[PDB]
Amino acid sequence: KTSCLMATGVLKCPTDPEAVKKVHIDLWDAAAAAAESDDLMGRTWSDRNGNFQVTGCASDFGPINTPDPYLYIQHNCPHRDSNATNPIQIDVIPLFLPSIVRLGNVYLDRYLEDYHH
Amino acid sequence: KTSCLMATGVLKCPTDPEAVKKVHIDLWDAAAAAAESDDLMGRTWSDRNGNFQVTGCASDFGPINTPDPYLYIQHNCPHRDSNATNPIQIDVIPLFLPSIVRLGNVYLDRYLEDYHH
Repeated sequence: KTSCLMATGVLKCPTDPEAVKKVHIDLWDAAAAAAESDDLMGRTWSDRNGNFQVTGCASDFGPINTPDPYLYIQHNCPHRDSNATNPIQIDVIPLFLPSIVRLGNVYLDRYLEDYHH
Repeated sequence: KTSCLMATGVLKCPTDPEAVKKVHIDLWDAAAAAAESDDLMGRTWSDRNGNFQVTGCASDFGPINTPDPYLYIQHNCPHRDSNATNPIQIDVIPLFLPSIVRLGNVYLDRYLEDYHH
């Protein structure tokens, strides 16, 4: 049994709008990681407007056999306070095709920790 | 300088129409391979209708600094004569965004060698 996921969105970088373009985005499966299998479900790069869509499938086995999808975003958008450009991990709800995950505007100049703490 | 490519199409498998679904497709850069760098530009999986689109960027350096894109298709479509299910490599024209490569119907039950020879 294999389940597939599609995530879409539009990258925003208010601190440097050029940094929304040509951004490397990976859809990876933490369950596959636990199994030491290829965990890269899908890979895309954002376009000139910051748009992206990435679709991947996963088939897991053993104790953890439900796919656990994440987005890994490597980018050069300077964080608004610190000018950090740290990779951003998005926790993707476990919602599989025919369902599609539309993330909307994805901001690269602010991190989850900023607010959480 | 980085150039990006998008390839789209619809997988067909006349010998087993189920085999168009959930097919792993990689967009890779032979120039990056020559440089021993990550050569995987993009990765997608076909949907329930066999549709796919994959977008990737590449930035090459050294003697071979023009990206040289290919599609690697791993699938279970039985070849019409032999029942082979060998991976299919598509030679992608060096045509980069804003240009998009629309491949149309991509048949998985017949190989380039069949005719060529």
